[PDB]
Amino acid sequence: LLDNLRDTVRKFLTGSSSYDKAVEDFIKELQKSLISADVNVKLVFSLTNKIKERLKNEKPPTYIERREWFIKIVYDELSNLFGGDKEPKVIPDKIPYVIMLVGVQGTTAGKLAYFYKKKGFKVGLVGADVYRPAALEQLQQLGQQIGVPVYGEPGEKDVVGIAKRGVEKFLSEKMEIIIVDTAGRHGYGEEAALLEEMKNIYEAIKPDEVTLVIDASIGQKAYDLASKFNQASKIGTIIITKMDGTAKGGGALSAVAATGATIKFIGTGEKIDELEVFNPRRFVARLHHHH
Repeated sequence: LLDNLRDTVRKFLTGSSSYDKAVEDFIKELQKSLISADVNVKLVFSLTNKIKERLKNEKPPTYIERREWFIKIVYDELSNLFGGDKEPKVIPDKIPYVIMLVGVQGTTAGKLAYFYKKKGFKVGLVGADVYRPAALEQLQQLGQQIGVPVYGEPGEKDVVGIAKRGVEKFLSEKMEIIIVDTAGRHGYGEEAALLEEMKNIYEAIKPDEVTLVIDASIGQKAYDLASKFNQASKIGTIIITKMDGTAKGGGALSAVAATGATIKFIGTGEKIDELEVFNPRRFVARLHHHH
């Protein structure tokens, strides 16, 4: 989406036709690209109308070209569409810190532990995603690869029992950050039951933070789950993964941003270090035409 917007911006800036037509052409392409990115049409409509409004009430400051000013407003609103200028708190000031990852069926846990280990923390991983049999093995592999301890119980399906014993074990070893990987028995469209199912695990572990992992490929359909999730607790955060393996990342981000939830990290690639702290302003700044 942003890479495509980059070319649209370029065509706009290289003053080809009349200003008015240039703007019209640009807005149509923006609308089309956003639609293609699975952004809710209502959000697309509101975004372009807000851009057009600001453009009529805010003349360019002196010395600033009209076309440069237009784009500046476009970048500002794109950032807003994704949540606005906001830098999340990624370094906990409470040790030990227990993070419970949750989400629908279908690396993030390993990436998160890697992120914190690189920051100098003593991390412990708990593999409590029993539904997926390969999950535990995979986790143990990531853990071995990054030098982070992984607790797990082969064949065990009592997710709550695993999480409790795992957290208890790491708390005893005086780990600083403990990440519990869990999944869920439901998918998108069954949010009510999904969240319900989360409660039991949460009560047994009493995590300091609950992080809902969302695959960017779900696009705008992530709205319902994110909305109910964020209202469900005061300690909830979200991670959007596989942003590069889909064209619907814009829809997922905008859908989640529409709930006001805190998107702390975004998963870019499949590599262990491909997890970045997310800030809509910085996310949108990557494609600025002046660098």
